[PDB]
Amino acid sequence: SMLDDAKARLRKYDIGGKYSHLPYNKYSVLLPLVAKEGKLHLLFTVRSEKLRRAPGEVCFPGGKRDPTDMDDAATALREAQEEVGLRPHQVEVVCCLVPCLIDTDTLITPFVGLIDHNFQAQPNPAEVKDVFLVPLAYFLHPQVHDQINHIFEYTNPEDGVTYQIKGMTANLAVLVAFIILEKKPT
Ligand SMILES: O=C(Cc1ccc(F)cc1F)Nc1cccnc1
Ligand SMILES: O=C(Cc1ccc(F)cc1F)Nc1cccnc1
Repeated sequence: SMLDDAKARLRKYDIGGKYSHLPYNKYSVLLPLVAKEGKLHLLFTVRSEKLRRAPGEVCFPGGKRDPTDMDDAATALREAQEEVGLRPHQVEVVCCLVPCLIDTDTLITPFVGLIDHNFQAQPNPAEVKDVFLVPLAYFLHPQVHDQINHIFEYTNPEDGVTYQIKGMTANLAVLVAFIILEKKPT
């Protein structure tokens, strides 16, 4: 099946807890996969304009590890719940992808999660201005704009709204699309 095939592909790239004890400032993100209309999608947030870091930017749910978290996956799930109302029973964490090093002292660990089909996002407006889906296949043929760094522009056909996706968030989206969609019979 589509979902069994996606999880099987993802597991091959799982680094697990290999880098998780290193003494960094630690953040986790959840890359949330949603199956709709017979295709996989990624769920993104638009950060509230109120926030200190990166107001109004597109990013995956996530945040800084805190002492309550049993592990890095728990960080991702806790933050996703706070930001978009995703409950732990509504997500199956499939793997941990390559972590992202930033600022010399920070490690961001991405987890891919399969999201229940009955989840409906409840954006927490103190943190999130918007939540939207992009089909995973978009990231194989994105609409690229150079600002010199590459920015993806995605227009939602349901409403005509255009979102800009860039940086780590864009990079991770492409990685997940490659992992799941490469080398597939039609
Ligand atoms: O903050 C994140 C994830 C993240 C992205 C880059 C980063 F460097 C660290 C991180 F935790 N996600 C979020 C937070 C608040 C509202 N909507 C999304
Ligand atoms: O789908 C959306 C936003 C949206 C809803 C209708 C629409 F017409 C356009 C849109 F961008 N959000 C979401 C939330 C939870 C799970 N899966 C998708």
